[PDB]
Amino acid sequence: CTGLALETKDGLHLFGLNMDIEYSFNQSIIFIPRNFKCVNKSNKKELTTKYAVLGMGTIFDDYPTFADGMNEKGLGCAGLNFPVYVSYSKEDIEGKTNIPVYNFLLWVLANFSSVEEVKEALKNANIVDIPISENIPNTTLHWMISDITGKSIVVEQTKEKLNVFDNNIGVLTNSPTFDWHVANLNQYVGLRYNQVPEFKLGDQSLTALGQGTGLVGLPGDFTPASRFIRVAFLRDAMIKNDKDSIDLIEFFHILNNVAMVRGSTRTVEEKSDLTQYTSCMCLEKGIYYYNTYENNQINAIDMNKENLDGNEIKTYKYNKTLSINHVN
Amino acid sequence: CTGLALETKDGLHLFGLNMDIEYSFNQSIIFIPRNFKCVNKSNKKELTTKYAVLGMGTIFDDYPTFADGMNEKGLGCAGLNFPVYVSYSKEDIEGKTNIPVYNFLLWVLANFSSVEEVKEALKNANIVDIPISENIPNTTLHWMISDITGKSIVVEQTKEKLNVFDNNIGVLTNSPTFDWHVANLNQYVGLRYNQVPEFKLGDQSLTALGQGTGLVGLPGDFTPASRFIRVAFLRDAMIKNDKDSIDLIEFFHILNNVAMVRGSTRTVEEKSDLTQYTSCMCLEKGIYYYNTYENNQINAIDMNKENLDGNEIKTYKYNKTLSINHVN
Amino acid sequence: CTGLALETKDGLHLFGLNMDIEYSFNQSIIFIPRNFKCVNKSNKKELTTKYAVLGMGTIFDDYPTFADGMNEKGLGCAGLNFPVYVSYSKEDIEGKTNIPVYNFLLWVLANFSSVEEVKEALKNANIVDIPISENIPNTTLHWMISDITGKSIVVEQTKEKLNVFDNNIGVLTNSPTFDWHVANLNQYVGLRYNQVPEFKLGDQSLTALGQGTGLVGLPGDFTPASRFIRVAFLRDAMIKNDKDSIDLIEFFHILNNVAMVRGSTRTVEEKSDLTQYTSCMCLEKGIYYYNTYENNQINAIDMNKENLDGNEIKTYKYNKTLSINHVN
Amino acid sequence: CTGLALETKDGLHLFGLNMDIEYSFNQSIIFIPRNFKCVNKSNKKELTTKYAVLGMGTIFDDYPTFADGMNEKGLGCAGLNFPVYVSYSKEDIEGKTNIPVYNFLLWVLANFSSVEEVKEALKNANIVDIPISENIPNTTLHWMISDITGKSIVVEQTKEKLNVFDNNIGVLTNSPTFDWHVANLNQYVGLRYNQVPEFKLGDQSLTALGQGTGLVGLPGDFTPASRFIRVAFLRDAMIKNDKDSIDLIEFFHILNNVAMVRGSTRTVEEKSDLTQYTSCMCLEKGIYYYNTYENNQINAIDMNKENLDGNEIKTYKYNKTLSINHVN
Repeated sequence: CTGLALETKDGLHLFGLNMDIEYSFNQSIIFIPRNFKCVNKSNKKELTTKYAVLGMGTIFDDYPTFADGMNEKGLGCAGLNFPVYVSYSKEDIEGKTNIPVYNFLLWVLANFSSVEEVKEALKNANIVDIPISENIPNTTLHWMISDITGKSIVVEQTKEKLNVFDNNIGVLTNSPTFDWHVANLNQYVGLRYNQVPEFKLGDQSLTALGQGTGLVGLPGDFTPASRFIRVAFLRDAMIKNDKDSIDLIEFFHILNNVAMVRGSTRTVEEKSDLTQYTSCMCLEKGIYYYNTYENNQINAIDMNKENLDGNEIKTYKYNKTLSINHVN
Repeated sequence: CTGLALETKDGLHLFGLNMDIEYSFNQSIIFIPRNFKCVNKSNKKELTTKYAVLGMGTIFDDYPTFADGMNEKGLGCAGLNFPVYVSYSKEDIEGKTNIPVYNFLLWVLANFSSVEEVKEALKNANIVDIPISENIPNTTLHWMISDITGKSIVVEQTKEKLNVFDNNIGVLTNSPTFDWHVANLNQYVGLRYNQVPEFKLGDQSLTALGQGTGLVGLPGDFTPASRFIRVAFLRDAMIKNDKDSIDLIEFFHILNNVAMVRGSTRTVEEKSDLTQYTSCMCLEKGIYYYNTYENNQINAIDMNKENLDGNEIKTYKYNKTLSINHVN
Repeated sequence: CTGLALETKDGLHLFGLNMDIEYSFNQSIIFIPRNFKCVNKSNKKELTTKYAVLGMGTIFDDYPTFADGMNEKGLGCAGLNFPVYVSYSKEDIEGKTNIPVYNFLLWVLANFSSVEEVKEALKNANIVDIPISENIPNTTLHWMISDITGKSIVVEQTKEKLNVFDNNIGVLTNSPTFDWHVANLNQYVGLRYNQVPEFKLGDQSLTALGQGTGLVGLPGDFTPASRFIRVAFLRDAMIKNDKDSIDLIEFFHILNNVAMVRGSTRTVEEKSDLTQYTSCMCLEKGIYYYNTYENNQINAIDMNKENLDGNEIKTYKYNKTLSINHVN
Repeated sequence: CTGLALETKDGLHLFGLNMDIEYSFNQSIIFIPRNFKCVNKSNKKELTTKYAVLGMGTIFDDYPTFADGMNEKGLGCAGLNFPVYVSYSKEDIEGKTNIPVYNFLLWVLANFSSVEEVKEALKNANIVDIPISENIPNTTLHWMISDITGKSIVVEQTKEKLNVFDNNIGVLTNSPTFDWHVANLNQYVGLRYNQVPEFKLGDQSLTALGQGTGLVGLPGDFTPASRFIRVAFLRDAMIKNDKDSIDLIEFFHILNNVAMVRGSTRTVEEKSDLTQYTSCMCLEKGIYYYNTYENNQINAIDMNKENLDGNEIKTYKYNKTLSINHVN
């Protein structure tokens, strides 16, 4: 997966991700009104939302769980794969706020209005490997959290501790740890967005064959480290050169560059890993935008079109039917 | 620019390109019925279409010129930038079929029903640097031509001759010459679409950090050579692994990977080179599909919805208004 | 700099480095007998060697300091540049063994017979930024230590603590931290030492143009991370495929691949960074082998040809005069 | 193989190559006086030298054949592998100067005093696939020829014709064709020899981790194309920055960077491809310098120490015994 935070020319804050996986997880878009009692029938535990929530997820026995989402206050959160380097506790740790892996997304969005509130709450938190149901194990995750201040954080639990990083890059992918990727960025200080039209190689004149010679050296594969580098620099270039032009579609242009394509990222089980969907949350507006591998048209669900004091969880069907404008 | 030919699971042939440029060229989609007299008011020359034509282009003084297009017989043609290595004659060459650069697209689509017909006609052809108007110079181009047989050719005029290559790769970009790119493909025989999960480095166990380790080495920049490699291999992987799943959207997924993003491909004049539009012609069906940098929704113009024996050139406005599905 | 540990076919252990710098540091090879009182006239501190020492260094006011060296017990140590991530204490830390940066090399070799002894001693150690003379500041260093057991460690002081890593890779370069490079190795699990002679790209047959197609993707520049990857894999390939052939010259073949070449690694002060010298210590034999940028012939200083109970420090002039065998 | 031509600070011209192969070819250094009748006992053909010759080769039934060599006039020639793209005639072509593949080296050095003379002679030449003995087939070769003027040419026979290229790069490797590599150089116009110390990534400061950030993007593998790029740029940097320092050892520093290392370039027959030897001919002086994988000390054979009007071919044994300077 690849997460991205981007500010538009109008001062609006976009946040979302490419969700890159080789299967459907039975997903739908899910809306939860404020003051709603989410009931986990498995362990008879409950969570009452303080804030209305909207995001992509799945419902297990009437209990909502999210992959990524936002709330009415303009807080966004997304979970991304984090293999090898993650470490969850086997059981609750006495004295800590213990949050089961699958519930972390909802725990953030239901409870807190800002990155600052989340940061404070995470100081004494611990992520625990208790699953939603014993036959549905948790996956290995880390999270990116972002809000209307334009600040983002990265949350990674290692065996050492629950790390909370300020994210000044605007991006997240997968393993290794976040500090590893930040240090990796230093390898690419030689990249240039500006054309290099020629090079005098002594008695041989060299000429650029086309645009783009300044970025030769940028990695083109789909591994987490390469995707991180590409999005970090594509984002930086757009902000440097085109701050006053940034709008919703630009978010998709950036992520499309690191989206997986059917056939070329094959798992050991011979399945194609794809960018299943790409979400873009407009935090100020409470609009969850998304498209899918099958249907590239952007769909918009606006939580403000719902009754935020409603008494039902609402869902919207994941759109996988290509939407074409028939001009004539 | 990046051209692509791809066959769908239903045996339909798609052909089109990313048109990558730093400006608008006043483009519209243009339809010309069959038996239509295209009149060039500049030199009082004419061309009467044998076949109905549909494509992207511009009209100068009522005379249509195309960047890319198709005809009613399922023949497609696209022009792509070809700097440095191109050579056009300064004037007509006695004994040859002389075709002005700007008119080549229309000359192909108006006259011929197939790649095979085109190939024969090009044996004695010469591309001449006579412009549409003395103040509108020609640009440096090469062309990809493809039809319902699934065969594609590449047309490149050098100082040596007018080269016509069989294109077994399914792709075209820009300079160097086509044979150069074909030889460049050999550098990448070590690429693997299948995950490499681990490597035993003597006393150190190495583990894949995420999917995609088989393609490490794929170039990630936006130069013509790198784009050619990426599309060639993305296309090959999809055909190898997912032949029976290939549909219209897959064409866009492939090209999106090599699409330029605002800000990061800056010209010496400090303009951003972008993928302005992406066309996809369904050759059997006479449908010209396209989207744009501004509006990613696919738009469809179907020439068969027109009177092919009509008496007017028809145009359709280039769509740059983002089209969103408002779900709720 | 690039450090390397390698075992020969005869079970001998080689350890040394490319010393990559843009200037001379007034170096000579320095031999110190055992039970010798090294006197620092600056601070009137002393160090009496337990073991005889041989290595490359410089003498300040009769006090020896080393860049790299070995002792009579078969322990080797080398210091390599470690900018940005290093942190030394400003003064002694109460309760710790405090070792001034410049003295660390000698402190290791003078005192300890093995990696195991060193590891124990470092548990309560701290590296302090006290210079040899107030006008000769310390440099930013980390160290590799290795012995006749074939075990190697890496010593890095950060602001967090004095880290001691087991080094199962057999190599060290410069920043980032050692764990960063170990994680970076995972990016390259797709590398193959075995030729890939062909690739069937659908209707296009691709053929290897020469040997080496399996390693396409290996980085070719001279940065610390790239040098680390190259040496790690060159070393691994040689052990995997040619364990029973490894001899002294192989050590130089590996390091030559990452050696800097005059002209192409230019500093901001417009000086060429070069591999000034390459050392190779045969730990069991007490032989310090080295060559230089100017003279590539390997020179051997054997500490066992000296009186290990001698009463003088001895030096040997750094050889920069190309040595040619005139055959006829 | 990798060929290199380089001029020293004293205006002397060096020319030679890394000979990269997975086996011994029974080589020795061979000297032939002038006016010497070389007799091929196989076909009873002869060649009388006009000029004295010195180089690496093998003698079949008293007939000398060379891999690389020089003559008394300061002309040098080397043969390098050229698979796939080479085409030799099956028999003599009427009206041409027909030169058997294996004899080309000697034909150049025995007959001609300069590149200019060679160029003229090649206008009507054809390389023929007639072997030295029916059980010793020719190999696929192209050649680099260079002289005391500092001019170099590349000779490649394709099915189209015998191509003679001016070589303004100073280097040669293997396939593809020479013009292909020249065009490939254009991909690397973005390389910089000068350090890039930092990059401001918006709210993240990026810092160079070590020297060499300007060359990130340089390919590090051992394929012909990658070796060509590396040597071309290493050579260019040294001439640009250090023209007045270039001496004999610099030639070896450049080639060492592209030398194959045992274990990591494995053939399909599971043999290690190595840089067997590296030659460096000082053209003005008639000195053939070389070292080997086993013995890195440079050995010098000076043809001017021989009687150039002698009556015997003379040989010198290929030195594979590591030569060490025992300092103490």
